[PDB]
Amino acid sequence: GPVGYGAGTTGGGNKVPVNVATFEAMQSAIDSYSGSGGLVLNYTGKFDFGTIKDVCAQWKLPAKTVQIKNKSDVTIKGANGSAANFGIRVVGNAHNVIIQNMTIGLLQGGEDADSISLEGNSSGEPSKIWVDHNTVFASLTKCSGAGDASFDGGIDMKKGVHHVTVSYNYVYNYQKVALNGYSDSDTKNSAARTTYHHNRFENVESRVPLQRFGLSHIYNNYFNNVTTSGINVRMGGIAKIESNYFENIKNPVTSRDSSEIGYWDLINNYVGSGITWGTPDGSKPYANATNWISTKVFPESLGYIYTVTPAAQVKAKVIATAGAGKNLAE
Repeated sequence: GPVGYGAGTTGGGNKVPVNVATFEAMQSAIDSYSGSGGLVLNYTGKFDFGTIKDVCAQWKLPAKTVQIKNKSDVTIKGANGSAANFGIRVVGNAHNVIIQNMTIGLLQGGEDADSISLEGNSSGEPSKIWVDHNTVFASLTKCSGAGDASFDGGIDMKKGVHHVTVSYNYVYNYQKVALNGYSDSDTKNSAARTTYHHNRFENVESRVPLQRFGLSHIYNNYFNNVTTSGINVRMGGIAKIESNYFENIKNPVTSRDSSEIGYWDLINNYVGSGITWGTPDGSKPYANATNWISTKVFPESLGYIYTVTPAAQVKAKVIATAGAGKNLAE
């Protein structure tokens, strides 16, 4: 089961899985679903990524995105060996959702190419979400004419999504990994309570995660080849950053580019070789955790039980367990 703020999430539970071979079949099954009681989707499609001969063709094309909107008690689970060239969106009054064992790569849509997106709106805010053992990848290439958006977000949430565990995911060859709060005006995101643990972040650029407002617990994650910035805490957000494994990373723990800074509680982090630091371009206030000193104590009890992997062992543990196709190993 899920550990952290997403604890108790069961999704569709023990319901007999509905086999869905395609993007369209998955959507149809969601559309037909009453909205509560339980739905389990077994995704069996095997997208061949070799069919994409030009990484820069993607941003120009419309997005392919499955929507779970105002529906609850849903499991989306990739079968072993399954692969998707479509993203997933959970929006509005939608609760108790599991997204697990999906391999999501090289999505169409550019700025609209969101891999896993959780979003509150005027109808409500998603809660009790478990994003677990997924593999998410794209390209670091900056395509001609695409602006800043050859691809979009990896594992994102905004507008007050709360009580979420993001665990054992593998995100690689990806520019913008994880958004948490979409802008400095996203004040509803003060309700965000997110646990990021045992994730593998490798050959990525930034937003690992980008946190605006709320509280987070970021523990037992492995960072390698993160080239712009790592954990970016902003807008009064506080992150408990515990027993992670950092190496070959620029600005691993920082606060930058918001009108107001965010804070961190640092304990037992493994700091390896290849740590670099930089000063952000602009006028806004910033902070770099150059000496790994805490800027705020985590203001409240987490309210859950968790087992920490010894920090030095995190690299090996995460490599062994993170991502899809790992039989959900922990």
